[PDB]
Amino acid sequence: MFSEELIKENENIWRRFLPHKFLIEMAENTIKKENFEKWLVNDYYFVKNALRFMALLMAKAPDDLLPFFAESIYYISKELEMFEKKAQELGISLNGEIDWRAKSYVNYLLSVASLGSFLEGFTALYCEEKAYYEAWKWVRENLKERSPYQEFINHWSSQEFGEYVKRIEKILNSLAEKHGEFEKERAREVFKEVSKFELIFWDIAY
Amino acid sequence: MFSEELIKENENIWRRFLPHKFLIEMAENTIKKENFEKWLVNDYYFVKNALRFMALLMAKAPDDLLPFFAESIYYISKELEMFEKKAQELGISLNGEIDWRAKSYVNYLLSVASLGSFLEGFTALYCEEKAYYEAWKWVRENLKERSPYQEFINHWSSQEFGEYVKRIEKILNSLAEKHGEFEKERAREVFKEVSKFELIFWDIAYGG
Amino acid sequence: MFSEELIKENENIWRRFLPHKFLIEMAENTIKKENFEKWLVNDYYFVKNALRFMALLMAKAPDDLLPFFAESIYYISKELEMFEKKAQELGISLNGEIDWRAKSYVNYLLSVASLGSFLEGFTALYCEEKAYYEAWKWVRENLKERSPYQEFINHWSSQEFGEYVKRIEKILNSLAEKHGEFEKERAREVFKEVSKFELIFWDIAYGGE
Amino acid sequence: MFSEELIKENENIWRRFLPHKFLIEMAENTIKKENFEKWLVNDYYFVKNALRFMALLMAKAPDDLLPFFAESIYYISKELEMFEKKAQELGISLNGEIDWRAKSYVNYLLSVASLGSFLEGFTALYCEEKAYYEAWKWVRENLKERSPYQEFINHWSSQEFGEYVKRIEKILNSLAEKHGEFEKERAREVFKEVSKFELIFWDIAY
Ligand SMILES: Cc1ncc(COP(=O)(O)O)c(N)n1
Repeated sequence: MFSEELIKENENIWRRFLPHKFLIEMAENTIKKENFEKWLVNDYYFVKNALRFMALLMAKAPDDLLPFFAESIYYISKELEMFEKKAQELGISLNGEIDWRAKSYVNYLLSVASLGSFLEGFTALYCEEKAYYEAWKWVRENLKERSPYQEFINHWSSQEFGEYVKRIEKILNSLAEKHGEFEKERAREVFKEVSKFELIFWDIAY
Repeated sequence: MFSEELIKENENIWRRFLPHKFLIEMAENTIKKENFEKWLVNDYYFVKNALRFMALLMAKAPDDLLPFFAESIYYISKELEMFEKKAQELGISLNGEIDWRAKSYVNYLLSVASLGSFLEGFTALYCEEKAYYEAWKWVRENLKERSPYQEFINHWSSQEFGEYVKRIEKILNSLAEKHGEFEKERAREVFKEVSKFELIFWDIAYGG
Repeated sequence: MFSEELIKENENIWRRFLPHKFLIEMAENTIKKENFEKWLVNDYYFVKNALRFMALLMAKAPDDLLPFFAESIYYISKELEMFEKKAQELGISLNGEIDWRAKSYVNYLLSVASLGSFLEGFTALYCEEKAYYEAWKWVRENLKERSPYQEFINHWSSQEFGEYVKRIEKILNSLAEKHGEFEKERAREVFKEVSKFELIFWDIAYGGE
Repeated sequence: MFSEELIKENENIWRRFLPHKFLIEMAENTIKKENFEKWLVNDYYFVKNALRFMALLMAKAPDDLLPFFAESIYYISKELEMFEKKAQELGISLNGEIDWRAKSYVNYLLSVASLGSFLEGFTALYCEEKAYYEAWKWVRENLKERSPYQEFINHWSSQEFGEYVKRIEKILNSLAEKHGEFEKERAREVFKEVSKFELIFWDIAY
């Protein structure tokens, strides 16, 4: 099972954001304002490009995955609304300055979808989604008080998002099955890289 | 208004499918099961790739259009279920051999979305959606009795799809306004080429 | 050996253009001016886009192939001048209407290069180059007398072009050996489809009948 | 004239690398071997990808620009040999770890060629080439003694490279002329972005 494998050889990296400083704070609501606001504007920018990334994947996707991508893009597209509501909730501007670490991650994703194989691309989608599910699972299971950000915690840790993640995992495993060792390694490498980007992204807040 | 200039200039091509023989038979219920089947199999293929085309445009689209694309692709994807459900009811396979004209049209849209400007791609989208809205509207306006294919007639001629087309139209006209002659002429040419594809597609039903 | 496999399973289609009506006429010099002109205008369009197709592959290619693609694109781009020279000498225009079969072949290649795997793309490249190498080689070998289009016959049948084809073959075979059968089948399909396009392209010269 | 306009709105960014600390050390022969080696490994990676960037542009290029792209890609590909021989001589490995700012500049370029318009992409080509032409031309106009890296200084400050830049500039100016103010400003933004990337790349060496 490709998915299990990907997680193992990178458990080392994942262990670093499970939990990360930002999540510990989130859970114990020690987490400061200036920090959340920074994460918000940057992740908002990521989500927008993650939608372009998904749309590029859909264009190269097998016929039988088309319904999946259309539903998934529409589903992920709602996250935008969430970010723009919580921004009119905090009187904060999203059209602000974007951190370099974020553009780096965005551009890497776009390049993979554009020039990489479909496996590498779907592999990156699994990584990124499964990374937020776990990180946010941790925040949920380790929550103390009330977080003025419960909406975000409720979305990425929800059974619904977990089902979405499981659906991706199942598709990924089937794809990998019919692919050789060479192509798998390329995808393994993409997963490693996206794992690093996930870890680095959390530092943007500070 | 760019959308109207596009329509005016390709009027003689559009008049050819408004109505096309296939539409006359749909409206008079004289359509042979054999011809519908061929159109169904080939159009299903087209719909699948039209979604890929849209996904390609989405990735190159301006930030303010991302919501429109996510919604439109989700909306258009429902057509797949419509085709599949209708195929179960008729015991028809959608895995058949695809006509050269269909593959040609598909590969052209894909190339436009991949290598062309966003204006060219969005213009192709408008042409292809507006074309079906007009074609199926004609069918609903001339339908003699209720058709065994009413589901398709209703979907492409509905107020909902009409609003979708209008939404595309508004965006297209705004985009065109901030572009120059050179770029517009490229789009005009794409609109012309897609128009011929739309006209030629109707003939697939009578292939073989 | 993937390359030989590809050829073996499509030998029926290739036989149809080895030789095709157009090649027999080139070889016997029975080729009418009008037929050559139509082929010229359309192949010139194909070559331009074949360059774009190769550039798309280059962008997706492994580091160790960058030099090959740089050299090949430069080499193949020379063909443009070859078409342009010949067109000047014949007082013929290359700005005319392009045949539907040609656009269809071009658009398929660009779709494979953009949305397909690198393997499928490179397989399409091999097929297209290998097809022309064989066709023009047939022409050089059945040429009764010297042709007014010797330039084209020589370029595609030359030892230099054959080396270029052999170089693509060696790269392809080696790329295939590290892929599975699912992905190989995808490429097999592309090779078949490109083969049909090659066979059909020759008919363009007689279009407008 | 588009080119002049691009250079004038980013003039303050350009002055930071005209000269940058790296160029000053190159000119005064005070540059340390560790810093040159890092720049070499990282730029080699950039050159390989710049080639993929150029090929992507070629795929979208107007018919009358195909000759130019074929020649330019061939011309620029020679740089790989230049880097490879220097690395042979220094007993240095090119297969090392590449800085993130480099991969980021690379991925930004790939995204622009993939998803952007042809003008945006060609505006990026001009910026990147023109930036090295001026950077290396500065080093040359300020050289104290003949440098051990004189070969790099000469290739990018050469008449041949300058003619290559001028050829790009002329094509860019014609293109911009037939484009309406909207896609122009889009390209202006890209120029600004590549400018910033050119400036950051010089820091990699340290
Ligand atoms: C960081 C950087 N920016 C620009 C260039 C020049 O481009 P080229 O070697 O591709 O002509 C370069 N070599 N490195």
